[PDB]
Amino acid sequence: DQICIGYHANNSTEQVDTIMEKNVTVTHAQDILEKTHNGKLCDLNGVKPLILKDCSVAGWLLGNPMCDEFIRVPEWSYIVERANPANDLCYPGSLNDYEELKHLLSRINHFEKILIIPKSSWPNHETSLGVSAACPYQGAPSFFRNVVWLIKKNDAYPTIKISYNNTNREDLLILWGIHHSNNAEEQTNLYKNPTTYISVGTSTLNQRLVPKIATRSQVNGQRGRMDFFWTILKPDDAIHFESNGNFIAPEYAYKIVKKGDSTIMKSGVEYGHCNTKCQTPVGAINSSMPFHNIHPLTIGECPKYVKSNKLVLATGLRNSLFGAIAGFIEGGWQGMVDGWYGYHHSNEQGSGYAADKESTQKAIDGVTNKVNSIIDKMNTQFEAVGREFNNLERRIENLNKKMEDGFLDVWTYNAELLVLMENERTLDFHDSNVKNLYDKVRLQLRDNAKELGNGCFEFYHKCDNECMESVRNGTYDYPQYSEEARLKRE
Amino acid sequence: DQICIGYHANNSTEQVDTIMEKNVTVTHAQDILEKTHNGKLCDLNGVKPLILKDCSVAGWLLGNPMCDEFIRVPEWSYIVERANPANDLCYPGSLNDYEELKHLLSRINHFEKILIIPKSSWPNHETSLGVSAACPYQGAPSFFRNVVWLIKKNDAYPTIKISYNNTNREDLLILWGIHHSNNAEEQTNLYKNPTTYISVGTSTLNQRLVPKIATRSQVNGQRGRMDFFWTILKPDDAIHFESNGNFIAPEYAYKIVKKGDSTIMKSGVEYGHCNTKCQTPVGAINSSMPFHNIHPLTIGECPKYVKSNKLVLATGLRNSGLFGAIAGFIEGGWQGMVDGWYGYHHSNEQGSGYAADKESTQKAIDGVTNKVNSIIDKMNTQFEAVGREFNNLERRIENLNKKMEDGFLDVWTYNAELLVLMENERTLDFHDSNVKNLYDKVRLQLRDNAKELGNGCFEFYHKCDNECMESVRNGTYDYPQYSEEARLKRE
Amino acid sequence: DQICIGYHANNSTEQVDTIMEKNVTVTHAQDILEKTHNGKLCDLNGVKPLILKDCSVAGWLLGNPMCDEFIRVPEWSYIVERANPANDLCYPGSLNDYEELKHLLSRINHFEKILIIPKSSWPNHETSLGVSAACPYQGAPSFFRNVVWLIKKNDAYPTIKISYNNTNREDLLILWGIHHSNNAEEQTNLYKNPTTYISVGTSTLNQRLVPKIATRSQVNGQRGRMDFFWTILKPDDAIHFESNGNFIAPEYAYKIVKKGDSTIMKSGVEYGHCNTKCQTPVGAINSSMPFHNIHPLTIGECPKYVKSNKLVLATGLRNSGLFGAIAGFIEGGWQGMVDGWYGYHHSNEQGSGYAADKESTQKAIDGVTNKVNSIIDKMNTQFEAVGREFNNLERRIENLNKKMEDGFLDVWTYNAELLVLMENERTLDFHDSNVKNLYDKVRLQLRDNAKELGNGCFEFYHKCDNECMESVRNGTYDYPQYSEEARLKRE
Ligand SMILES: CC(=O)N[C@@H]1[C@@H](O[C@@H]2O[C@@H](C)[C@@H](O)[C@@H](O)[C@@H]2O)[C@H](O[C@@H]2O[C@H](CO)[C@H](O)[C@H](O[C@]3(C(=O)O)C[C@H](O)[C@@H](NC(C)=O)[C@H]([C@H](O)[C@H](O)CO)O3)[C@H]2O)[C@@H](CO)O[C@H]1O
Ligand SMILES: CC(=O)N[C@@H]1[C@@H](O[C@@H]2O[C@@H](C)[C@@H](O)[C@@H](O)[C@@H]2O)[C@H](O[C@@H]2O[C@H](CO)[C@H](O)[C@H](O[C@]3(C(=O)O)C[C@H](O)[C@@H](NC(C)=O)[C@H]([C@H](O)[C@H](O)CO)O3)[C@H]2O)[C@@H](CO)O[C@H]1O
Ligand SMILES: CC(=O)N[C@@H]1[C@@H](O[C@@H]2O[C@@H](C)[C@@H](O)[C@@H](O)[C@@H]2O)[C@H](O[C@@H]2O[C@H](CO)[C@H](O)[C@H](O[C@]3(C(=O)O)C[C@H](O)[C@@H](NC(C)=O)[C@H]([C@H](O)[C@H](O)CO)O3)[C@H]2O)[C@@H](CO)O[C@H]1O
Ligand SMILES: *[C@@H]1O[C@H](CO)[C@@H](O[C@@H]2O[C@H](CO)[C@@H](O)[C@H](O)[C@H]2NC(C)=O)[C@H](O)[C@H]1NC(C)=O
Ligand SMILES: *[C@@H]1O[C@H](CO)[C@@H](O[C@@H]2O[C@H](CO)[C@@H](O)[C@H](O)[C@H]2NC(C)=O)[C@H](O)[C@H]1NC(C)=O
Ligand SMILES: *[C@@H]1O[C@H](CO)[C@@H](O[C@@H]2O[C@H](CO)[C@@H](O)[C@H](O)[C@H]2NC(C)=O)[C@H](O)[C@H]1NC(C)=O
Ligand SMILES: *[C@@H]1O[C@H](CO)[C@@H](O)[C@H](O)[C@H]1NC(C)=O
Ligand SMILES: *[C@@H]1O[C@H](CO)[C@@H](O)[C@H](O)[C@H]1NC(C)=O
Ligand SMILES: *[C@@H]1O[C@H](CO)[C@@H](O)[C@H](O)[C@H]1NC(C)=O
Ligand SMILES: *[C@@H]1O[C@H](CO)[C@@H](O)[C@H](O)[C@H]1NC(C)=O
Ligand SMILES: *[C@@H]1O[C@H](CO)[C@@H](O)[C@H](O)[C@H]1NC(C)=O
Ligand SMILES: *[C@@H]1O[C@H](CO)[C@@H](O)[C@H](O)[C@H]1NC(C)=O
Ligand SMILES: *[C@@H]1O[C@H](CO)[C@@H](O)[C@H](O)[C@H]1NC(C)=O
Repeated sequence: DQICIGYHANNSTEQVDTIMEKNVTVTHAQDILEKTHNGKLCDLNGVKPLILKDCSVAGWLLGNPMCDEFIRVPEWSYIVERANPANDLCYPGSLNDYEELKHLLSRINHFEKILIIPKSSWPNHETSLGVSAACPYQGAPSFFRNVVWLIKKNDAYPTIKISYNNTNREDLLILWGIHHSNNAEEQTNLYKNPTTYISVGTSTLNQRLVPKIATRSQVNGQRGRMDFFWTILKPDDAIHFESNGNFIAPEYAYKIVKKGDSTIMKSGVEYGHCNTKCQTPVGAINSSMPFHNIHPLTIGECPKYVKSNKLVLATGLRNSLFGAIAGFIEGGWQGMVDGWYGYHHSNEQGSGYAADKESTQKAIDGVTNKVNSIIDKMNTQFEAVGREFNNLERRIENLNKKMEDGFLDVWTYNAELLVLMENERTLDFHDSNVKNLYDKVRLQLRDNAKELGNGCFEFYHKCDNECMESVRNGTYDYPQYSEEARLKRE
Repeated sequence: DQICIGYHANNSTEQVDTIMEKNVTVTHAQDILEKTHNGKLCDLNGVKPLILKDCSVAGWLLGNPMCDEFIRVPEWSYIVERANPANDLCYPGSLNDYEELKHLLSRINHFEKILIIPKSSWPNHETSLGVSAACPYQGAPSFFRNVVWLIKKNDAYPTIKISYNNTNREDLLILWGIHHSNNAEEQTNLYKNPTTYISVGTSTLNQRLVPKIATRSQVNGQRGRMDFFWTILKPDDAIHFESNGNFIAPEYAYKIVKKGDSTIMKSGVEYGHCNTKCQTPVGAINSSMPFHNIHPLTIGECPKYVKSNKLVLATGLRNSGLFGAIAGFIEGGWQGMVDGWYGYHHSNEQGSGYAADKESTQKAIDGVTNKVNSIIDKMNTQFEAVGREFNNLERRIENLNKKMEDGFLDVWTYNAELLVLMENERTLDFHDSNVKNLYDKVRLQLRDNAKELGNGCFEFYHKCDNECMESVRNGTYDYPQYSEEARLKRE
Repeated sequence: DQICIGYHANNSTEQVDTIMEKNVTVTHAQDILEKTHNGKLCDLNGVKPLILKDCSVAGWLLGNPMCDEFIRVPEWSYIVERANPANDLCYPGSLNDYEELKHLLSRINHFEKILIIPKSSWPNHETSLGVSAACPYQGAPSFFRNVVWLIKKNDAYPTIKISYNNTNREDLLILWGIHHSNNAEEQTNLYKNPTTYISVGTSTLNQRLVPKIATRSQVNGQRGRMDFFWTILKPDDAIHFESNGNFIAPEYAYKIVKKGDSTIMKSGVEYGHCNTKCQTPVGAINSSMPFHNIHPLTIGECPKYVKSNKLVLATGLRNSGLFGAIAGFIEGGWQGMVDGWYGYHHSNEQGSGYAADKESTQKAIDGVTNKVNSIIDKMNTQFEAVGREFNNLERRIENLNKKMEDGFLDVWTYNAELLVLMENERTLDFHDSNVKNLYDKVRLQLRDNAKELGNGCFEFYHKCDNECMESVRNGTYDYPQYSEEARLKRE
């Protein structure tokens, strides 16, 4: 002789945060943040990266004799470099526009080394005495591999005139250099002429260099210096050289065969023989969630980065404002396993739990729609990129550093605020549905039943399981049971 | 004998989107996105722009013999330049700090050309014979028109000392240059002196230049090069020149008569003899909408730019919820309902007809109207993109500039879309509650004198004419006077 | 017989704004925007700042004879410098990499000046004739105090070879310079040799300089120029000099003893004897509010800067979707009620008095405060502006810097105003729901023993005293015990 309505409860212990409350327990939830990595360096889509162990970019390109296992390299997906490489320019000096060169290296996937000037093209100079103790090889003085140090022969240094014509179909990378001597006497011992120069000219290049003879402090046990330069040669251009002395000549060059997407990564983790689709300087990520907090700089197809600790979305009602879930209904039911809103009946034939599948489905579609919307709306988000600056560009370096942290905080704020508000609306949405269900039954049985305070109703007239289906379907005939009602209400 | 409550509906098919639902049909809506353009270039508030057809900025300042239609130029509003101009420095070379000069040129709206150093000032050098085949004019050798190339006369090149003292009350722009020779023999053929120099000095400038002699590849048929420099002279300063050879001397200069706001646009569209108030590289914009999606770079008064495809607001009821009235115990709207969003249908014995609830429609009208205005005002301040240029060796800075401007357009696009989704959700429920409140207001006044059907209508126990049913819509329904009569019929 | 329902009211006149409506009057509201400053410069945390009165950073480091008040300085917290320092570089010239030096100075809190090259280490050269009328001192020619201008003694200028080794366990700052003559004749008078050079070399430095001789315009009273350079010498490193003319030798250097956080401020305000925790160029702020609108650039712990004019958070309900309770079906509030926000008034035969409801006012107060704290917590991290300087030929980079920090301020301003406007709308709803939810509880329990009247209160046909009728606030009522006589009470 009773019909009652309620909601479904379970053993869940998930907890979400709203604007006005924290640690609220819900029946069903799913996390959307990734916090784990494998702690290794692994292949990107089946292509091994290029790992420069203890060499800088300059040491590899100029051919530092100490680390020369990189004489020939296959294709690479990205470049890995340590924080402070040990083997760099061995003879003290510098490389002009070092940072601008490394920006070019981030868009190249393959190099090919070719020989452009054989050593036989220096008949009137000495090509075998350019060794130095600052660049040792197996305990003996040596020098760089891709360049030649020319000194006088038979007490003379005739002027040099040479040219190269690019006949390939790709661009070339060329490097040369100049030497700064110590004193006037040392200048004549190496190159006979007392005043020297170097001039280089292409279709867009025009240069002249003069040595600086002065006194400097010892670096690696030497007081001399060497400066290096580079350029890109077009497929049908030519380059011309001319010098009197202090010249470091090119021997080998690089062809740019494949152009693509890559990065230079600073890390110290070991190679681990894997395959993956997302890589970070601290490890690899394998997940399908839309957010992660591992590291700001990544390569590949990755989830977006936020500086958060947790991000949980609620997909169920409050576990056990229209005042229905908390009030008029003390708590949920464990017996109603199937649905989310349902009925409980008390009858002479028996009792049981029944669920309203129609209203249950409407809620599932409504919330699943919302969840897929949050993933979509955050598709476009700031992606960090690495840039480098030298010691006299501190102003620009600071400007770059603040711009990237500025966007990181904006998107972290947006993600955290969005989760908080949608966790609140979901809980109100579930509450409203149960309130509307209560009214639907109430309007049908206008006077044939009385309210019992809680969700239950007690019937004036006697009925069996049949008209239980009538009320829940809405097919309750008020005039049919109009009699047997006034008699009870005596 | 019977009264009922309902809401207004029509035949519109406009659709909007909320956070929880998509393709929801509404009675009324509003669009806030502009997606059309003229496809032409027009005057900005009545000032014609300056079109450099196949001529670069450098080819216009230094007078390239081909770009001779720009000798005299009136006032302009903005400058239009093609992507890859054909006519540029004809003789091979470069212009120092080209990008910084273009940044300065974006704040100037008029110029005037004056003759600072007449050609009679050089009586011991050859003013003619400075032509070349790299700069042709009507099939004959020529040279830049705003500078002069000086060559030896009578096998001698005396040293030059000259000065100019600004007295025009406005700033001046001056250009000069140096020539690099091919070989040693060429140097003596033209200038007669083996070693040369150029020195220029002002209150803030101290410069010395030396030619470089080397072998270079052919460009435009010539292996020589020419480099040019520029400076700005304050209203009462002076400039001093001294040279031994290889000197390209100034002849004309520009006065900065007018200053203001301008820009340089890269486009290929054609002039349309029209007028406008907003201009984009792809066309002009006529609209009053808050947002647009034509192009990120604009000039003039313009709506804000977003990278979206549709933005529709909702200002009406859902057409055929949280408060369970619009689609709950009220099944649907009334087609015959006009003159009001919410109202009552009356069906007494004297007659039957519809009616409208005044002062319930009006509050909803005022409520939604203020919501729209607040959204427009809150988005007045938005990031505006501006063009900048960098050379081949500034790739790191150029990359940094591009990422900054794309980052801000992503943020503001996210803000605009989120606001529209949320306010649409509130508006739908705002209409839902107002119907529910009206339904409850009648139920309390009526009390037990009527029996509620359960569909949104009430059936009167006591017979009541249009006068007392008008009193229900007054809210002056007098329960006691009809209370006793309804009793007897109740049984 | 009567027990009505109502809500608390007072005489407040605070106003808040929502999305739907502006100037809503509420009982209690907070303010979270600070708008006052003292207008003086104070000590940051008990450390007085360094105030350069009429000098520049260059004038202080290279001792300008006028700026002799700053010969020895104590530890500072930040540096104050006027807009256009009058005393700067008495002898016309320039300082190389000026802006990069100032950026380095922003992370230093203390210097110590030491002597490295005594005057006695210059025999065979003249050390007392290097004075000029451009640096006047007490109306008699003088020169910078940290460098020496060397002139020929007898009629010769022997070459110089000097070296210094850093053995101080701390980094050093060293300055030197070169002099550009006016004429060949003037060159021989000061230094006998006609062709000169300067060579400087460290572990990471390799430089060579040559004078430029030309005619220039008069700045101050002189046509000569001087160029100065600087470097940082790491511990256990040496610097080597060599020249034969036009050399401005170092005499004093600065040690870097304390590193930390500092800044350089462009202000014209005056020093007042006070200490603070936040400092702006306009004044000092002393408050606990979350936001402020004084100035973008600050130092110390400070509220976040926004560009708004008013940020008021509503905390109490309005004073005399929308659940119909507060403004409808309950006309106005109660002035007499003071104990809580919501409560029950009663009128028994014995007397009439107001009462209060706990567990309801408690949850409303608990809810509102949690919302306020979460707003403040969510704004913990926000963009903070820093100062940077660029010279005259870096206009593109300077414009880029301005647009970036302007864009971030508009983004964070938008978030603050949007967050407030939405929570104001939600809060006024929250009180409305509580009023109606209470009304359901009382109506539900008195199912038929009471006759609802529609004004918010119930009339019991039945009679019982304060022990029972008031016993309904506790939530305990026995329907059966009073059902019989209520049923027997019929007409
Ligand atoms: C105290 C003293 O004078 N000692 C002499 C040695 O010089 C000392 O040791 C070297 C390592 C430096 O630290 C010196 O500063 C120091 O005083 C001297 O060794 C030779 O000194 C000369 C000085 O100019 C030079 O450094 C020599 O360098 C070589 C080298 O690297 O070993 C020799 C190479 O063959 C040569 N390569 C050529 C010719 O292409 C170069 C070249 O000389 C310079 O690099 C040019 O800049 O490097 C160094 O060996 C010793 C003689 O063996 O005599 C000691 O009395
Ligand atoms: C050597 C050969 O096979 N051909 C000779 C011509 O040179 C060839 O054609 C020219 C266009 C270039 O491509 C050369 O590289 C090529 O070998 C030669 O023509 C003259 O060549 C000289 C080379 O220096 C020079 O280019 C002359 O060009 C002019 C010019 O630009 O038009 C002539 C002008 O009158 C002169 N102007 C002044 C102020 O004197 C300029 C100027 O001297 C230079 O630009 C300075 O850098 O040069 C070109 O006519 C031909 C005649 O000698 O002989 C062919 O055998
Ligand atoms: C009309 C005329 O010719 N007047 C001569 C004076 O020059 C005039 O006034 C000076 C201030 C300048 O404005 C000149 O451009 C102007 O014509 C001349 O005064 C001296 O002129 C010389 C050369 O032009 C030089 O500036 C002198 O400057 C001094 C100074 O400041 O007083 C003199 C110092 O002793 C000297 N210091 C050293 C270390 O030598 C420097 C000087 O600048 C150095 O030579 C470095 O450049 O400063 C200036 O007094 C006057 C001399 O008798 O003759 C007038 O006929
Ligand atoms: C580099 O080699 C190219 C390629 O052969 C040469 O330029 C050629 O010049 C000849 C002369 O008429 C012509 O075949 C073409 O103008 C060029 N060749 C091609 C295939 O286009 C020249 O030797 C060098 N070019 C430069 C610019 O130095
Ligand atoms: C440019 O000429 C003007 C006008 O002669 C110079 O300005 C001053 O003019 C007054 C007026 O007689 C005189 O004191 C001098 O002729 C000038 N004095 C000064 C201090 O400049 C100006 O000198 C000239 N420009 C320069 C820098 O030489
Ligand atoms: C500055 O002087 C110090 C102390 O004399 C020098 O350091 C010594 O250098 C020599 C030669 O390299 C070594 O044998 C000593 O062991 C060093 N002593 C110490 C305490 O480091 C230093 O080299 C000098 N500076 C320079 C760059 O010449
Ligand atoms: C929420 O619950 C977790 C789990 O114990 C706890 O660590 C955290 O402090 C709680 N937060 C609050 C505000 O109680
Ligand atoms: C990623 O994780 C999934 C789930 O365990 C697994 O099936 C897949 O093999 C993993 N891929 C890699 C490359 O580790
Ligand atoms: C909404 O309507 C658009 C346009 O008619 C259609 O392309 C889209 O698939 C619809 N979305 C859904 C969820 O039906
Ligand atoms: C711009 O649009 C309006 C209508 O929006 C139209 O009346 C007007 O003629 C158009 N052209 C100009 C120049 O305003
Ligand atoms: C309706 O109410 C108004 C009071 O606002 C009154 O003036 C008017 O006479 C009423 N109409 C009828 C028919 O009673
Ligand atoms: C709200 O009231 C203030 C106080 O007088 C007034 O300045 C402001 O204009 C009012 N705003 C509106 C929208 O009425
Ligand atoms: C700021 O104001 C408070 C409260 O009036 C006061 O106690 C405090 O001393 C003030 N701070 C300073 C630095 O004067």
